[PDB]
Amino acid sequence: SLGAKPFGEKKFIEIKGRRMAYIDEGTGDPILFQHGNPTSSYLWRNIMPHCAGLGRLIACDLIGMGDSDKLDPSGPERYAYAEHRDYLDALWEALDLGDRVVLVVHDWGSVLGFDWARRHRERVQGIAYMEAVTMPLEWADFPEQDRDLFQAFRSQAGEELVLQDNVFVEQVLPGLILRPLSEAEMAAYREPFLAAGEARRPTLSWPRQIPIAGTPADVVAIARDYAGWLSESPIPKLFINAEPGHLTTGRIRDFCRTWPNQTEITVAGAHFIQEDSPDEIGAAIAAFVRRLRP
Ligand SMILES: [Ca+2]
Ligand SMILES: [Cl-]
Ligand SMILES: [Cl-]
Repeated sequence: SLGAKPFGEKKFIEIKGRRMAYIDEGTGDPILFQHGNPTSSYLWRNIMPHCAGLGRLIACDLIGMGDSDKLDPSGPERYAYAEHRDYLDALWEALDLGDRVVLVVHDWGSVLGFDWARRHRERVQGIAYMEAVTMPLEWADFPEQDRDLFQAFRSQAGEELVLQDNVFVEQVLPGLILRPLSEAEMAAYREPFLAAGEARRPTLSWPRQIPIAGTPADVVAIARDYAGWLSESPIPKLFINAEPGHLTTGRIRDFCRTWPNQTEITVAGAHFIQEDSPDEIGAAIAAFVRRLRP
């Protein structure tokens, strides 16, 4: 169902001298849920219950996000993709995931998850993805009404928009969910980001890292790498398409629809589709996992 209550209890682990927070419930092979910007493990709260008893249910808060520690000192050079990956790689190593992981990814969680999967192909049993970065982007893939705002994040105006005014959390997030959020739901999303300034840096560093029109060159290459790999990998896949959807439409959806061994369903939603169709998403992922783990 819908609901504002989180799934399980937050656990904490020391990684590269910082505390990272994660949910880890049940036993068996992991079903690993990865949020992106500006969200947290909370994004998956009404989806994870659908996988009850199908394995070990895990949702990690990225560094600087959810209940995970802020980097100190933070600044414009902090929270780049490479830095997030170092912390997540280390957390995933520490969680002892074994070699039959099912990944469930969204947004920046898809860039991180697709990259990890390419680098650890032998350990990946299945990949479920939605509203994901399926390949390097051009401004033309970028939803038309988002172009000016994201270009602004990727300019000097970004600090005032995000660090001062919390635009990603307060405007982009509800703007890309079709149903109205409750007070409690917004409270959960704004909590990691209540303080103006560097506390909000991850939500600004992320839009600056999106691989668009060749920049930044390092994230473009990582995305180019996994796009080529996924288009050839026989690993089973579940593509959860959205209507109207947002990011994974047009060219980049045309692209991910060429991926082998893929089941697709369509659900209602824009970008943060977890808030619009949690039960349909959860049911689809559960069915996917059941078939992978008969
Ligand atoms: Ca809305
Ligand atoms: Cl095993
Ligand atoms: Cl972003």
